[PDB]
Amino acid sequence: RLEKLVKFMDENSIDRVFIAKPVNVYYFSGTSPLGGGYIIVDGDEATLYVPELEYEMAKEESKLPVVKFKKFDEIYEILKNTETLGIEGTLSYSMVENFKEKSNVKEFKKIDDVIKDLRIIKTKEEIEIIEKACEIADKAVMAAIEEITEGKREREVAAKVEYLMKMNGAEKPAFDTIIASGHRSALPHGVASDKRIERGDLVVIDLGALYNHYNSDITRTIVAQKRAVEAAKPGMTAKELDSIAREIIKEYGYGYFIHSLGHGVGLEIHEWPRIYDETVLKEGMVITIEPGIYGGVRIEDTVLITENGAKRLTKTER
Amino acid sequence: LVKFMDENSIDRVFIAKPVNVYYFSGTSPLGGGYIIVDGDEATLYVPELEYEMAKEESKLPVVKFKKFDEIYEILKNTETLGIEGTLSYSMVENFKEKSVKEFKKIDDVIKDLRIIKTKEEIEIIEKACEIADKAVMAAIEEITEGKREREVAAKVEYLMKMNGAEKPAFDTIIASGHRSALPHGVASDKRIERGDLVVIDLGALYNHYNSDITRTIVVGSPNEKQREIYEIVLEAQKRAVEAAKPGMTAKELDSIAREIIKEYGYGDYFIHSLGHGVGLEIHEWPRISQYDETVLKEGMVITIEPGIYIPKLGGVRIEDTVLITENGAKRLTKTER
Ligand SMILES: [Zn+2]
Ligand SMILES: [Zn+2]
Ligand SMILES: [Zn+2]
Ligand SMILES: [Zn+2]
Repeated sequence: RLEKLVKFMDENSIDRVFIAKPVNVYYFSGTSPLGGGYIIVDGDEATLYVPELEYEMAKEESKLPVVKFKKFDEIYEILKNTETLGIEGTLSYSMVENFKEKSNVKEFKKIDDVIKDLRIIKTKEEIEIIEKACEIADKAVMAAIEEITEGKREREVAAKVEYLMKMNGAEKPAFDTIIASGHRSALPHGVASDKRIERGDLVVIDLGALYNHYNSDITRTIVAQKRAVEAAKPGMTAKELDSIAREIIKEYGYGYFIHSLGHGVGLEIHEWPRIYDETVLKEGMVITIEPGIYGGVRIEDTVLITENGAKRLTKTER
Repeated sequence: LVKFMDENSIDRVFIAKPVNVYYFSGTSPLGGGYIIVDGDEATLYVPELEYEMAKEESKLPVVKFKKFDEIYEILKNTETLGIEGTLSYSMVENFKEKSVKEFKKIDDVIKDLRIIKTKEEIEIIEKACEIADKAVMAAIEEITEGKREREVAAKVEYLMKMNGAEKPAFDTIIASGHRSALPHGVASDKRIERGDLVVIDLGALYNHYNSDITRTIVVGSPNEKQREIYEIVLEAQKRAVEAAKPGMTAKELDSIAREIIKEYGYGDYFIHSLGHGVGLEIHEWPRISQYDETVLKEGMVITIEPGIYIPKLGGVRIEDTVLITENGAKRLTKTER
């Protein structure tokens, strides 16, 4: 929503805004050019700037007016003498310095707050896409379980599962597929390796699908989470949600629960909010719920916050 | 880097980009590795649960942290902090508030080091290119009428991983028909039709190093214009590869291919640079373009990839990964053009 961006620009005294992060360029333009895409909001509205190699593709996809540049150096001329330039916190130091030296920009203000507030609430159209990515992720996890046998390498299972996801319409995996067996299960971010699975080992299967620009996330462990999903009644804070699962684990005597309970999922695999965080959970928010004890066990579902509750978008047996 | 720091009055350096962390430490921590150079001594900082693995592999002293916010304390009151140009605005502002009175770029020395590949580096790129070669051959054999572009990409990416690659170097391009007119036409749901030009652009990431190859085919027999454009791109590509040598600038190399395509009347349709550097990243220094004048030197690894793109009709691109040797250039990708 560009209307909310302009409204943010108005009450923070920002003249022009520059957006360069591919995910945010998509969110506001409807297209994401691989070789570079850049939005400038000049007061009232926005336009998409692309290199000539991306012009044709951006033209058929963008809801915004598209103009091509031969040199990136052209953008410094259009933003010349901007008093306050609204930028993403992720914008590189190089680019900031270039705006100061070549465009004579006088001050910079972080536009992160409005992008966070916009992207944190997913529309019905966004939820439909995420549900489809979750369906692909469901199929992939089931395929992984059927493929895990004696002597099989973690990476080989990962490859077949990622092949399955793409054959089912996913652009690519949402992240490096985690398949961790034996002592590797004790590691949370244990990306699949050359190590061979033996009988009696705990195999943590963690994967996601990127489908039509939206992500999914699922973890199953083969050889506490239910209560957290059941408790998420909007109006609740993110910390209070984390408290539920962490309390059960602490009550059993494993309070090993080293990472957070979850994270937001959308155009990126890890986004707002985190489940230290005290954001008020609202309907339309798409989050992850993943408790773990580290031997290693992790159970994770992508969950949608609905009116008076939360529902699982990933549907695989726990 | 230490020499750069002393010359530019840089008290401490902070390196955060994973590829640069790997380049200086010899290890790539799965969570978040960070290098802090204090004068003459470089130290690798890793999350507590990545300490063991980092200690086994790193060529630098390793110190663990529980939280990232500990880094702000270790760079307590450094006047001038040397940073990468890729470092985010948020992080620079964090160093201002939590820790720093001045910031200076260290990009020049990183570029100067990484642009020249060691013999060990070229060996890994060679294997990456062999995998990519096998993938493009598989792609060509896989492409038939009615096949979804994405399905072709799925198969060849699977084959790459089975051949030892960590993952594809970038999102595989299988661009057919009207899609071949788009240089970055990542494989889509589009079904390949008879008479389609099909651009196959892929690469492998193998043991931290990248490869890059493009081949173009026609489904069925090529028509007059398809053959016409193809031969011009082929000529441009061949003549550039033969001309690439030390002493020559990137601009001069780009010009070799650009002048040929312009000669045939397709100058307006060669809508990108001739190529780019390849190493720890798929796109690296130098850029082989009219705007880049870096002198090519021995040990540089670049691509040479001219193209002609006519919208709604299609396009042709042919790309090789090429090493700059003592007296010329050596093709690292070997499949027929
Ligand atoms: Zn996960
Ligand atoms: Zn997750
Ligand atoms: Zn290339
Ligand atoms: Zn390529």
